[PDB]
Parts: sequence; structure tokens; C-alpha cells
Amino acid sequence: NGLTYCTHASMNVVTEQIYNKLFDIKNHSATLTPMLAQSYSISADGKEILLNLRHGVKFHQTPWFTPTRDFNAEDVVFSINRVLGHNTYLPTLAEANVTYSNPQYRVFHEQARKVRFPYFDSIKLNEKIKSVTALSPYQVKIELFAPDSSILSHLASQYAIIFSQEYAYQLSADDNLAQLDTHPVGTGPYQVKDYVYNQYVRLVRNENYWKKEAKIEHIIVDLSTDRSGRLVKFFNNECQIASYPEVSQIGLLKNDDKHYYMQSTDGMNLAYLAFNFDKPLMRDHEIRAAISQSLNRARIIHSIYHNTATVANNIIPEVSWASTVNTPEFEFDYHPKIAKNKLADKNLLLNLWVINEEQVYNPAPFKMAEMIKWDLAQAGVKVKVRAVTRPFLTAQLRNQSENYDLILSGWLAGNLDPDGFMRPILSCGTKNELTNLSNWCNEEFDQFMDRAITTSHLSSRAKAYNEAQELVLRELPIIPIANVKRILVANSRVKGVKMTPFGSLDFSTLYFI
Repeated sequence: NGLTYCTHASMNVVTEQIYNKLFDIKNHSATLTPMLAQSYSISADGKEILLNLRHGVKFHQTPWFTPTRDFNAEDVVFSINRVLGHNTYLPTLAEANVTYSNPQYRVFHEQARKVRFPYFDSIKLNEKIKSVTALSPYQVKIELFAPDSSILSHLASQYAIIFSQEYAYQLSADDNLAQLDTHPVGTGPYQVKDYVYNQYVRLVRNENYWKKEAKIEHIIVDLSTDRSGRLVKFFNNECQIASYPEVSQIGLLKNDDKHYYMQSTDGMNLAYLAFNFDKPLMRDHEIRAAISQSLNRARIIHSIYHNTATVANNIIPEVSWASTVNTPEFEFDYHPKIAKNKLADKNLLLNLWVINEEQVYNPAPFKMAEMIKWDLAQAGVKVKVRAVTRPFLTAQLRNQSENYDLILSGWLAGNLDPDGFMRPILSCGTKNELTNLSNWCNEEFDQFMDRAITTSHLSSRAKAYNEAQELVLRELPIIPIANVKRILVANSRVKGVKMTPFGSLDFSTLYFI
């Protein structure tokens, strides 16, 4: 039996199937599922973590690698040192075909990742973790600079995959470490058979997997097409699952014989409008409140996302474990009469910048910007919409009247922890980095956030994130707009489909009826 998956990744959906991590995320829970780490404990001072490693775990036996030992603490030490930046030949992230033995690179490669891909760089794992050492072949010690109860969240995310130190040694000695990411060796339930870049990956079941064996032996991840093309293939049965489809075309493209279902999950993402506090008028709370009240966020959500999203009246996404502190109402929601009364008199002329990129939190940012512009017109505010790139946001402007008053963007993360969701976008530490578009600095907010990582006690973290969120919703440095669902379609014959909040799925639980 074989299944073809047409994927949006074209998030690496592949790397989650061939590599394991120390822990996995369980949905809506702060409790981590032990995976390659079977248990842990935290020292009294919160600065030392002991990881007890699982025994009997094998790396893949592939055409390019025969392992002579089981997974152990050297694999963990090697992997976590790579992602803390400390491997000097290898990118911090598994990529493929990019390697550093080059003068004008790594400085360039990491700078462009940081400007283009700010999600990973926002983690600052090398500012949190001081060292990783083997205490024995099945125990690892992680030493922190300071207590941070969000650290394990990161070790359960896509970046914290576990590679083979033995493979990486065999490669170094044959100076060929470029092949680490081209010919993968993992512990996961699938292994790579072959691939053609931008076309397909073929995966084959790992017959020596340490946990429940995968049910489908052969999977092909098709990367060869665009978003509309995935449904064209789906309905011509060239794939049995297609992720992130364009739902507005299902009606045109479906054929009336195919049995299929749509499945969706709440996502760890948020589309928002940020106010620039470098602008004196935007520092006026009465103007922020009134602008928020002009916007019919309900209508915007319906028009832009066609029932694949939910209005965000909170900063913390519903899928977080922390969402127990969310409340359904928003003080500054749609109230066009009050908005007009406050604003029309000021004769405001505002600059609304829109980052020109495609992210799952917003499929049509310029369309949304026109609707925002229109709603603000009804309250007596004129808006100029401008397209900007992230490099352009690094530039400084002579005329500060050319600079943005409002900017349309969003945020996403690869785990459920509020720390790595709200800190990058709203903390004083990031005020001069690209993640804090508000250029906002509130010390009381940073104190709630710093408090939330000093303790591991669930109800205590929750209490701190409740204070932090109420403060953000009162001060309005940003206006929350939408949390966007992750969506796929599958053949009715396919079961065991479980889409994660980060846009991936576990291939190993799929089966045909």
C-alpha cells in the first residue's frame, strides 16, 4: 500500500516523519509526551535539567549508512549543540545543499534567515542554554543561564530534531558533512528512499522503529505543484491527501463521484494590526481605542478566510494550553458610531504598511488592507496603503511622516507556550528588533512575562499570562484580528489523519479502511 500527499511545505512535514525529538507536543496541554527522552527532572535552582534517554532506539539502516550503536547521549549533545549554533560547518537548521566552508556566507546566510525567517531567531536558544553534556550514555544534563520553564517547549518543537553523531563523524572523516542534510539518518517511523528537489520525496517505513510501527509502507510527498494545483491533483486522484487547499475552488474542481472529507485544526498563529509608538499620535490611547472600534473584524474574517478562521479577541491562540485564561469578549470591538465621534474631527491621515509575504495567518493581506482602509474611511480617517519588504523595514526614514502609523502582519510558533508567542512581538528586549513592529516597551508587561518563566507550576504560569494579556488588550499596542485554522482534504478511504496546530501530520497513524 502507497499514499501520495500533496503538501503545502513545497514547516518541514518531511522532517517530522523521519526524525524524532526528545519530547512531543500534546494538544491543549502543558504536559510533554516523552519520546527520545523517557523522563526528566529539574534542579532546585531551576538551572539544571536531567534527561533520561530511551534505550534500544535505532537509527535508520540506509544505502548511505549502517549504524554500529543505538541512539545515545552523544546524538543529543551533537544535535543540541548544532541548534545552539555551535557546529561551524552546518547551518543551525537542517536545510539541504547549503554548507559553510565559504568566506562571504554564514554571516550572509544567517542574516537573511533572520530578516526573512524571524521565527527561529526569535527563540535565542544560545542565550538561554549554557551547555549540554553527557553524564552517562543514557543521561544528558542541560545547563541554563537562568531559570526558564519554557525551555522544554522548544525541545518538543520541529527545530529540536535528533541527528546521528555516528553518521556525522563518518561523514566528517571523509570530509563530506554536506551529506548530513541530503541523505538523512533519523530514528523516526519513516526513512528516506529517494527524492528530487522541488518535485517529490519518497519515504519507506522504518522496520526497526522503537514505537508503534507505521501502517502504510510507502508514502510519496509531492512538492511539484502550487496551491490551486493541489486540488486539481486531488480530484484526479494523483493524491489522497492535499494540505492547505484553496477552499473557494472546491466547488469548481470537485467531481461528483469522489468521497472526500475536509479536516481542520485550530492553529498557533495570529494576524494583527500593530501601532507604531514612534508616532506621537499613535501613543494616544484614545486614538488606538477608536481605530480598533472602526473595524468590523467579523466581516473582514468572513470575506478574507471563507470560514477557515476565527475572530481573535485574545492574544493567546485558543489552541494554547494557556487559553484557559482567554475570555470571549473584546472591549474595543466594532463600534462605528463611537469611532467616528472620536476620530472624524482630527482629520487623521495615516500610513498603513503591509508586509508583502505569504503566511498562513493571512492569505490576502492587501485585500484585508483595503477593507481596513474602507472601515477607517467611515470613521473619517484617510489611509495610504503601502507594500513593504522586511529588508525595507531595516531602513531608517528621513521624513518621519513617511513612516508607518499602522502595519499589518502576524505571528506564528512551533509550540504552544505563550512565552515564545508574545515575548518576540511585545517585549522591551525586542523593541529594536523586527518582531516588535509596535516599537512598544511596557515594563509591567515584561515583569508578568519574566514571572511566567520563573516557575513550572501550571496555574502560576497561567496567572502571569492572564495579567500580561489583560494588559495588552487594555493598552492596545496591537489589534488582534484572526487565528487561522490548518486545513486538509483526504479521501474517505483514508483514516488516522491528525493535523497538528503547526500544519503537520503524523504519517505513521494513517491507514486505508
